[PDB]
Amino acid sequence: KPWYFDAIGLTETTMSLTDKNTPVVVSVVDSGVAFIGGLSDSEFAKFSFTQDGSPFPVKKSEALYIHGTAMASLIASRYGIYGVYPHALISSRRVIPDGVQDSWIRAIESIMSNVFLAPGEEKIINISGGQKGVSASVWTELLSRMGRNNDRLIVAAVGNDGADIRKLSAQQRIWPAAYHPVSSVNKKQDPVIRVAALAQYRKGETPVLHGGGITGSRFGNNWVDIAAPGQNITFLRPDAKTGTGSGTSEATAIVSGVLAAMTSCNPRATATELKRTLLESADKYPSLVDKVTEGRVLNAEKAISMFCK
Repeated sequence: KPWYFDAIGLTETTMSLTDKNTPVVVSVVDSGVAFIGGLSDSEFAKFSFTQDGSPFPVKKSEALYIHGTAMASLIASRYGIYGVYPHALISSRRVIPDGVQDSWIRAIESIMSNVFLAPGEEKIINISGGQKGVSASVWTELLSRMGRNNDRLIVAAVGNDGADIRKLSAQQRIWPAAYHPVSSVNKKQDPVIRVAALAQYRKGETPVLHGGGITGSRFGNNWVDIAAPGQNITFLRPDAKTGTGSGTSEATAIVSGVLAAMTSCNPRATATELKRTLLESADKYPSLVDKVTEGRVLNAEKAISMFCK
């Protein structure tokens, strides 16, 4: 399939361990999703948190026209693009462009208050981007509460431009990745998984973070939980053709697909257990410790095997 399948151990036997009979819906909190091509049969729901009231992506910007569809395709596309977990469905929550204020937060609050979601429906929440220029008070209240609930996970891109997150000011850091709990309890229940982007590699090769002043991965020990494939990534566009991108948006989508695959095996598992198994099962590279907490690199074979076994 794409290069990153073999690189992360997303093999046939790995996928055989998942339960396709258990519905898993990944939340895509983004610019809206076009359920076309390989995503034709992927829709669970779609929501608007934008000022136009529309759940569909708009042409205001080319990047924003395509972005939600791209991410959804990386998680779940059934043909054309090879989704990480093609059995998954997608719940699109459009928050950009022209979001209502705190649209990102409204999107998440909407999940959190919905008791009619079955276990495995919007348990894994993909945020391939987020809010900067953040009184991170509304975010911090919401995330610590979700942490206490111990039911859902937010997979959050650390952002692009290659900056060291430790040296950025609060206004430049991307939320919810910028959530930085300091109490023992809030760290232990932290529901955010912060994802950095790796350059192309083959299994056996030592990964490095994708670099560059434009699409290069942001980085920093204690501000990044895991790194995942994030270079030379092919994705779906709303007009049904493909594009190729690099960065943390793509890397985040891939991690969400792996978590989706795991959840199929026990959708009633705690957020803490899912997060722990993902992180514990990650390959640890001493060369990456400055860039990523414990030098963690996504290993889907081990994550899925451990959780599903």
